[PDB]
Amino acid sequence: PNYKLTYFNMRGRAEIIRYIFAYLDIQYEDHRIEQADWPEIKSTLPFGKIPILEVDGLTLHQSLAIARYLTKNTDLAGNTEMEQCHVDAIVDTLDDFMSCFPWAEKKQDVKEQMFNELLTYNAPHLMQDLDTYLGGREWLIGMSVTWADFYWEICSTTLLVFKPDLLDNHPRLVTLRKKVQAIPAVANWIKRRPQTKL
Amino acid sequence: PNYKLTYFNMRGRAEIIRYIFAYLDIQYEDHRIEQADWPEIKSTLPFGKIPILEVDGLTLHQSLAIARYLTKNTDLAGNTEMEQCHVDAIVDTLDDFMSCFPWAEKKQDVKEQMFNELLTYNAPHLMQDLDTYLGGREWLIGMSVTWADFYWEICSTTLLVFKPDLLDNHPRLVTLRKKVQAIPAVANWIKRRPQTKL
Ligand SMILES: N[C@@H](CCC(=O)N[C@@H](CS)C(=O)NCC(=O)O)C(=O)O
Ligand SMILES: N[C@@H](CCC(=O)N[C@@H](CS)C(=O)NCC(=O)O)C(=O)O
Ligand SMILES: [Ca+2]
Repeated sequence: PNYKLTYFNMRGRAEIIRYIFAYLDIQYEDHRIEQADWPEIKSTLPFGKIPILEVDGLTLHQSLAIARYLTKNTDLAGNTEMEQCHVDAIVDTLDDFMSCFPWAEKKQDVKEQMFNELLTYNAPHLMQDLDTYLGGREWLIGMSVTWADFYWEICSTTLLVFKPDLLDNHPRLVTLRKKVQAIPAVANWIKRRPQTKL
Repeated sequence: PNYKLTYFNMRGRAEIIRYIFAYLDIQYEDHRIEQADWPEIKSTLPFGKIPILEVDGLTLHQSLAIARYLTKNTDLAGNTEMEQCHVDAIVDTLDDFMSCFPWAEKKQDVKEQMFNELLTYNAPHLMQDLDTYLGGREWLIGMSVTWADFYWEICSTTLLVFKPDLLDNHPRLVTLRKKVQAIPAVANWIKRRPQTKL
């Protein structure tokens, strides 16, 4: 299918889709817009947010809805309906946390206050729950990689930008990150993707 | 299978699951805990959050992941892969807005203020996008009801508590609510469920 992904020039919420495309070896147009041209584009979107994915002329929105759409019927979805639920739940737990950060907050003091609060108090709790959830298993769900593992690596990458010691008490969570980055298709994407802070 | 839903005594984030069980005529244990129970209950949750749904001894978490699990292979899921994605997208768009509210804010003054600002300055834009999206169609996605419709009725019910005139400019969104509330199984649940503010 003819795929065109539109988002800002950063990993952000579109990265999970980019990882899926890479892993599945699916060609697509990685359209990155400049803030200057956002106002215009925004007015043409049903819900005015990005990323959006155009599939054979049909527009889809919501990054995780799109990610699920692309992984259905693939080895990244989960081996059973229950496991598929586990995958969706891990992704939503991660999304919930990342969404707690005031990324668009212009008030620097208010922004820095919340970032520090989330990173200092909340993050450690989440890392502990994830570590316990993972246990000694290779991947978060089942016996093989799922897009939930992808999302973990993606979300943790951004968290580490602000809190480098985030995983110092969780070697198992570090190893999971490396296991994902070691996947040939993923490693290739990470090596060629635009280098952006977020 | 045996089902046990655990949540507080309120509609909140568990209601979408309760609607699905009602619609599908599936028996389940609707376990409602008291605040005093929280410390003990929380110790058993994978990520310290509710609702959770126990299925034959195994725990599922994240309300929407659970809702998606319960509707798979049912008439509430969406008729095509594309429509299933639209259902997911609308649900996430609604969930995104609901999550903007400071439900746990201790200071009532600041909480009330933020609520009023969100319902006055932001809600209108979302209401218009949803109305435009629905157009003159009977349901949000496809030609029959989906859980996205259930989620609309559920979220709007709570929003209307704080902003009674929320839908005065959108009669079509009110009609959608009524149609969902008119579904026999749903109507019966709405009439018998514990009456709570949220
Ligand atoms: N939960 C949505 C988030 C949509 C969202 O807020 N996107 C941001 C970019 S990270 C954007 O569109 N912001 C520009 C704006 O709101 O005008 C998703 O996962 O796609
Ligand atoms: N996005 C999650 C949210 C889970 C959530 O935050 N649940 C709240 C109750 S509405 C809770 O467990 N809060 C306890 C806490 O924040 O410690 C869902 O839909 O299940
Ligand atoms: Ca979400």
